[PDB]
Amino acid sequence: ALTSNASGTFDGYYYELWKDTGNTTMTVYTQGRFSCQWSNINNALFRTGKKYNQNWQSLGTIRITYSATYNPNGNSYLCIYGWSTNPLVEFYIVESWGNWRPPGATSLGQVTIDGGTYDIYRTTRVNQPSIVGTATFDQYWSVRTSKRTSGTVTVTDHFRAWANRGLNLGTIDQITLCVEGYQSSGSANITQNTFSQSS
Repeated sequence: ALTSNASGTFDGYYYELWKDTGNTTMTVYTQGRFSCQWSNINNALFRTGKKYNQNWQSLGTIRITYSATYNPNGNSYLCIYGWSTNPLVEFYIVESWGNWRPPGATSLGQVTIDGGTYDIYRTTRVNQPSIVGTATFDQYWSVRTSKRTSGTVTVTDHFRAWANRGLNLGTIDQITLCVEGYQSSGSANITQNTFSQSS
């Protein structure tokens, strides 16, 4: 299994274990499935998905049908997670979480997507880790009003919802199903992470 920062591809899916400090373990299976557990960490992320390198406006419709056994014991998120470049943006579509509903910022409004209600948020990170090294960038968020651990997320619908509220994206680097933890412990087993892209 993976226990230190690592990334790669398996069965057609990009995978990555990232953490600053702490005990982490991740096992990647076929079809984007993966298991992970963490403890004594500061910040850790476990994820599998697809890379794109394409402007979000031309991706058409991207839907992710996922299923997960999610058992955080503290601060944590189960989410769709990815990056954009030009501008550099780290984005989240939070489906479930631990003891704290993220992200601790002013809501920019609510929208209904895939049958669920989500609050939209913008946050900023100064000199933090990123896909291109230490950098300062914004984060865009869609956070469900209630927890869900299985279903379908029309990622491009969130992109549009964000765009309509002034949160602009550029070239999408990657889109993934991710389990994040913050100063907590927990375990999770992603049993389905299917991508569908049509125009």
